[PDB]
Amino acid sequence: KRPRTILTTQQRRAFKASFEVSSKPCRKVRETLAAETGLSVRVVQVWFQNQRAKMKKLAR
DNA sequence: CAACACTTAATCCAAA
DNA sequence: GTTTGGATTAAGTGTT
Repeated sequence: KRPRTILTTQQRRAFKASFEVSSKPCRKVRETLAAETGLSVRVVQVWFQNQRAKMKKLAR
């Protein structure tokens, strides 16, 4: 395994913000989010994946 | 169709 | 001695 991630507020601010606009960001966006936050692209993809399921279950 | 790309639902697993 | 979410795995779908 690889070590798991922890986020700056400024970084989470960034992710939470972009999710406000598309729940399903395309790759060229994910790419920008990586550069912005200094993170890997995969992390971006899974954070969106995880916050998506979080919401589908609340609306049950 | 070949050849990859991406989602979804469920789960593992460690940090909080 | 519970709650939160990040990462992983095995099902799907979608794009080109």
